[PDB]
Amino acid sequence: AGMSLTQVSGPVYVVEDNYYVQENSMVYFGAKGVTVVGATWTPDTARELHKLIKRVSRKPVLEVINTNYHTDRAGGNAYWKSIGAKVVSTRQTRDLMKSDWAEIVAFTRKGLPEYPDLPLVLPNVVHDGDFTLQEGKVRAFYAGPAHTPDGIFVYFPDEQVLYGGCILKEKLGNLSFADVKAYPQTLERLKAMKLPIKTVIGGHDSPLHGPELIDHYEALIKAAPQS
Ligand SMILES: CC(C)OP(=O)(OC(C)C)c1ccccc1CS
Ligand SMILES: [Zn+2]
Repeated sequence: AGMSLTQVSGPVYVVEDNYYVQENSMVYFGAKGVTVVGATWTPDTARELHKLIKRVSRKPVLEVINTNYHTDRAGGNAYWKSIGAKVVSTRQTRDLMKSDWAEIVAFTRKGLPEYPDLPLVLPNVVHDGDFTLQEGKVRAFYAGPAHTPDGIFVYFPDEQVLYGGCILKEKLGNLSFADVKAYPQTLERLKAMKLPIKTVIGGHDSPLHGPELIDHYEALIKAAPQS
């Protein structure tokens, strides 16, 4: 299918969004409603994700997290706002989105001319620090710059699942916005937290991995240009 929504553990599901360049996002089915982690590429892909959600749960979509300011993590925002879901980010992500959205949409369309010229849609719930959702069962945090300056991690402690959005993946991927020397330092700050991790969900390529995806990407970026 163009998009799939599949249980990884308990209430934690992975979205494989095969539109444009494959991106993987998360959904958490909680007691009061649904939390989406990663808005998906466009308002249309967001609507496609919502369709899949409605086949699983009648509970409201409460909030959607933009794990960075880029089009693959925030492009769906217009749709999520339109259904009354909160759009959530750090302040840093929101500030970078305000200043740089036009630039990232242009960059996206250079690679994907078919991609729409999306107007800016900013988060309406902005956090100054780390934050949690779903009674502490979805835990968002900043550990430094990597693929972008602002990208955050989201950890699901009950299921021992870590999502890093665009940070963790199988191939080097986009380095155009990356802090190549800081990237492994961020990955080491992450590992030093000693979070119990059974599963890492990569944000591109095939999603399902163990904790070693962190080490895999770390080794790749330490050999990359500008390392
Ligand atoms: C700004 C966007 C999100 O990144 P991107 O230019 O998207 C291309 C146009 C598909 C891109 C390029 C190469 C590898 C991965 C990605 C996604 S992080
Ligand atoms: Zn990405």
